[PDB]
Amino acid sequence: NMAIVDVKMVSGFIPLKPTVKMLERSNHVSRTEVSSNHVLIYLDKVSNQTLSLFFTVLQDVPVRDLKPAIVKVYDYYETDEFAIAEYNAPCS
Ligand SMILES: *[C@@H]1O[C@H](CO)[C@@H](O)[C@H](O)[C@H]1NC(C)=O
Repeated sequence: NMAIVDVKMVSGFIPLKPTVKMLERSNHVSRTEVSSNHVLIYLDKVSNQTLSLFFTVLQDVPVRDLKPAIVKVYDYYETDEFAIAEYNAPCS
């Protein structure tokens, strides 16, 4: 019935408050938070129709080459059934 989404960041960059704040105030979002660059968006309930999420991540450390970070999505009840999906940076 319920679910949670994790997002590990590449090298070292975080987002701003008017983009993190704007996520909790939308359909299916319980809490938006970041635990040591793991940008977790706490989803409310699971649904068949597609739901899109978005925000701006500001580049701090410009020492870059080619590393795509991970995305996780496991339900709040049974954490064994999830789906991985690595995303690459816009420059890499
Ligand atoms: C989701 O999909 C199933 C069929 O795949 C459907 O029976 C159901 O009504 C849909 N919605 C919910 C809330 O389960």
